[PDB]
Amino acid sequence: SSVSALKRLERSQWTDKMDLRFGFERLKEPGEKTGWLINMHPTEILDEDKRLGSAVDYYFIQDDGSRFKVALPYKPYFYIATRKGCEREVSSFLSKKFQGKIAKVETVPKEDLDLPNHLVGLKRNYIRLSFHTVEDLVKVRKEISPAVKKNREQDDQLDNIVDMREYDVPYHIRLSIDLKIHVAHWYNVRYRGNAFPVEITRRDDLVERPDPVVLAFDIETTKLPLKFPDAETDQIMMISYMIDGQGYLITNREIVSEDIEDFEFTPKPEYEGPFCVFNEPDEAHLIQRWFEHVQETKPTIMVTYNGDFFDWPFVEARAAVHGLSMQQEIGFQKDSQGEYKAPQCIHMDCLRWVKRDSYLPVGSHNLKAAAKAKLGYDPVELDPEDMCRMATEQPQTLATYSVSDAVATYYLYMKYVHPFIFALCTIIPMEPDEVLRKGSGTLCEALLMVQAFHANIIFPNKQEQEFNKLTDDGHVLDSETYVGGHVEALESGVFRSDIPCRFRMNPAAFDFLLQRVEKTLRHALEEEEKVPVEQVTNFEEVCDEIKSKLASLKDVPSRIECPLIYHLDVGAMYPNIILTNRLQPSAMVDEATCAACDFNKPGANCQRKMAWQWRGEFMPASRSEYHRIQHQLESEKFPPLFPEGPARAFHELSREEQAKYEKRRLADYCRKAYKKIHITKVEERLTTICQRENSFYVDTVRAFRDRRYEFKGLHKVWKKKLSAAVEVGDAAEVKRCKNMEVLYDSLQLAHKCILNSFYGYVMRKGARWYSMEMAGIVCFTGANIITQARELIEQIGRPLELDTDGIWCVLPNSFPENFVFKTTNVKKPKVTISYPGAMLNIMVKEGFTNDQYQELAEPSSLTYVTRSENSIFFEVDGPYLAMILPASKEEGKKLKKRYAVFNEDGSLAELKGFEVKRRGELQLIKIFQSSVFEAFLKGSTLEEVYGSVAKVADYWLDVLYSKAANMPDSELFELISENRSMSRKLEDYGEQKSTSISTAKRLAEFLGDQMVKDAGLSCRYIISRKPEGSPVTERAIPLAIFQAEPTVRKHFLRKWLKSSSLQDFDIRAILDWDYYIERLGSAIQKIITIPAALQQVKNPVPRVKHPDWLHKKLLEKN
DNA sequence: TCGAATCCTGGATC
DNA sequence: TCCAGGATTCGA
Ligand code: SF4
Repeated sequence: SSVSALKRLERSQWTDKMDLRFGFERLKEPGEKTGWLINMHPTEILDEDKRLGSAVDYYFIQDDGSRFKVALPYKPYFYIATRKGCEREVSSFLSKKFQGKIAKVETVPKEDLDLPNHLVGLKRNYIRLSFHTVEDLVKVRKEISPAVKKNREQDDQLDNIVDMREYDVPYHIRLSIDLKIHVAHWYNVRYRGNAFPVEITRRDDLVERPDPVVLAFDIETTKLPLKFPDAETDQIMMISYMIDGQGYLITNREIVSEDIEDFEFTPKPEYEGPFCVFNEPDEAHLIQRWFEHVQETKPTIMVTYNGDFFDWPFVEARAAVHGLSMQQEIGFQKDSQGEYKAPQCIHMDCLRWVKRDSYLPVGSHNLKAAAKAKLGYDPVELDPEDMCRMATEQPQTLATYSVSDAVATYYLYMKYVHPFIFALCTIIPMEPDEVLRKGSGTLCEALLMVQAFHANIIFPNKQEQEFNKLTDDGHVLDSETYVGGHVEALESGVFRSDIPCRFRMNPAAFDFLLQRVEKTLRHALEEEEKVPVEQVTNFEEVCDEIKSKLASLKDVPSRIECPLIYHLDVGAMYPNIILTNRLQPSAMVDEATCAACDFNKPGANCQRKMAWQWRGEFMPASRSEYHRIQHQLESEKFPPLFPEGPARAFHELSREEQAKYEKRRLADYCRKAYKKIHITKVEERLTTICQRENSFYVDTVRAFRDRRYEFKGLHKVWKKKLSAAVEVGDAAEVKRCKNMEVLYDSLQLAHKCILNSFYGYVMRKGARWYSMEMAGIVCFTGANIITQARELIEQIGRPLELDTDGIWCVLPNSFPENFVFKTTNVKKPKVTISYPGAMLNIMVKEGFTNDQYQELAEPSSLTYVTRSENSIFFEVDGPYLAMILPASKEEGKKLKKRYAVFNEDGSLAELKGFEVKRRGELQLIKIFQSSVFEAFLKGSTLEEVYGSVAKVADYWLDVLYSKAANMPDSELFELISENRSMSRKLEDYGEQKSTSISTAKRLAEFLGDQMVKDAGLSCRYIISRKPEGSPVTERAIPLAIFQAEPTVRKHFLRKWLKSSSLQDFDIRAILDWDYYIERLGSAIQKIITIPAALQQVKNPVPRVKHPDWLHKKLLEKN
């Protein structure tokens, strides 16, 4: 171990060497300094006693370019419980047993959560242990844990030690929790000298923030035609990097036909950067010149795009050929988890953020689309085939293409990413790297621990999953879940602000509105506005108008009228529900606990109970039969992980094989023994939610809720101040106000994201605070509110669409919608209020409001308040110009969200369900889809809308029948092809056949075994016809064949069809034309014809026929 | 002959 | 990280 420690000291020395190369010279001198706490790492440090001890390492940057590092020693600890009266004796045992291997032992009382008679104020002991090094702590934990395990199986001296807690918190987190240290604040640090620890203090009077230098790059390489490049055999053609707004380019003049002149490029005036070209006589000197320039630049942050698959692996695999090592020059390296990470600068990557937090629709994640959407311009693309040749004949064009991804990457990172990561990281104590890479699961627990810590609460141990949980009746379960909410389209069609439609409204329904109007408007003012009604100058006038309009509604219960459209949305419903009932993961107490809580006395108001729906899924085997098969397994013998190891009795096996062996044998038992093997069961359970557990969780959510609204307020203020800076045009003020605006914008979004995360954690597998019932109560009662709204709205008018958290609906144009009250209050003389909002925000109030909120008055008194609180509110979006909602071809099928809607300005304001296509898609259908939406804006009434549609939709179906011979021949390939690409290598597929596999086979005879010989394949193909009735999987032929030499093309065409005598050989004859007509027929069916028939319009295309079921229904009804 | 139940493999921006 | 889509098997 001493040699291992010496190796760790060598690692330390090497890291100090690199930090010196990057100017992160350690602090040595007594004094105080101020700086920005950019990054931190763990490292172990030798003390003045020459004992190696664990430490953490903090990196700072000044307001100038100077930089420094400081290190803190701090001994980790973990807790063990005890049986009664053991603590002193057990302490003497441990200190005898582990002398020199534990540093200190201590007795501390703590707030348990599960201790009976909890809230009277009792608490239990724990023992704290302290260690010099994490190695020794690990080794002692490995020794200790089995002795607890044996006791839990029962549930010398070690038999008395019962439990242990917080044994697995990452060490570099621990410090930040204990010392309140957090990143991207300003800090002030003083070093007294080695006789003292460093003293470190947070600032909060400084808000202006420094700017780190930022660099990004991209790399362009050779490849061989029709395969992926080889890390060992391909070579580099050009490399380009953008830094602080200046572009640099380098290129391989041994490959490029001519050297490149320095030039300039800008897609939009925002994106300023020009470029400059270095040039070199050989490839190796490219990489040497790169590493020299980056060493001289010594930049702190380094942004790439998808740094896993390609770039760093490539530059590494072509370092060794010339004896280079970036792991010496820059000091980057791979790590056990697979990614690249480095001692002193942090590798950062937009793609993780795009995946995790963009909310862009699926399949738009491809770089060009994401850039276009966020940055608002179209970057241009060349086919990766053509680019390799183009190098030979027009270099300037290739350089002008390749440069673009530098600019796009740099500005994407700066404008969107860089405000977000640090701002969010101001709240949550991890490193800027982990918070970007981590999922939203672990992150929220990494916050929540802070609160649990300062409340002095001992953490629970991880909720490791059980195996084959037995049911209450003794059935073997396989799974459990809460019954979800659902989404469906209630009806389908097209709707517009200006085309007549029909309604029936129940004539008695409006009565239940008109008899409550005044109260409702009172609530609408007093609940939301909080302006006293005594300020209102015209309260009666508007109510009298509304009454008259509701009377006009009652006068004609069924009507022909133009429709409105609105979207009703319960913004952030789930957090509000959690705030509304005092749900806490600790507080869903069982009933048995109320056998002991001294507060459970007659007149107790504190019990509150709610119901949720649970799903079982279980096999039919009875409890005695599982034991009967166990008594068969008791005889059996199994091979261990290596058959060279001794064969194991069932006693010796690990659980993860036992469980599968018994489960499969019980399954094969049932498969014969019972007629059906899985039972699915729904059951309704009633749970009690303890109203008086410690409040810290809800107080956390409340704090975040209110802070978000404060920051949105300040963001609005600063956006106004920015508008004033734009008017004044003073660059200094523009700089200041824009930097404030972006700061608040980022911090506001960050709080939104974390607040949405607060729901998703509590269901996650293995989470520390886990409880199925937290999903149950909140989800079910949430869906229950939607049913109330649906039941209310369907009497007034048809609901079109029913979201997870909202509704789309029509209302009749005559229905009252929006009003202005007038008042004396100079703060707000007149106020606008929307009538559906008032209706919903009163209807929810009567049922949902909570009568049972409680809160503690004085810890020593145990006097408690009673209170009521509510925070569900509906919100109204609309109107919208037009809406389209397609329907699936099948009889009565259910759906998933698919719709579109349009703004009055003609923008496609929202769409959903029209995915960007997984696995690739034909171009023709793509153009058809985007084209047809253009038609719907035109037309007078129902017939004329389709009169517009048909005179565009016909245009393609004519082209396919005609073959449009006038069209240039290459465009058909552009118009019909598929680019489906595959990842395995041919022999990985085995004895199998598929369009891809058959393509892989047929292609090879063009050029040989090379394309099978190495991994992955990419191709383009079309469907052949003449071998009719063999399925399409066999009929595909690769496009490449057309380009081949005429006699070879003849030979293979005469082979691949089994065609004996063919004389005509061109795509016009050979295409399986009408297969693509079927592709068209199966599109145009679902978007147009079915909708048109569903609302009784003539079949809008003679060429296509209704699916037979629809025809038989339509003929029966007419 | 016709309808329902069960077990299986793939998905990642490429 | 499990949902969705097709093929196989059993009942009437
Ligand atoms: S229901 Fe009442 S008595 Fe029972 S644990 Fe909760 S607060 Fe205590």
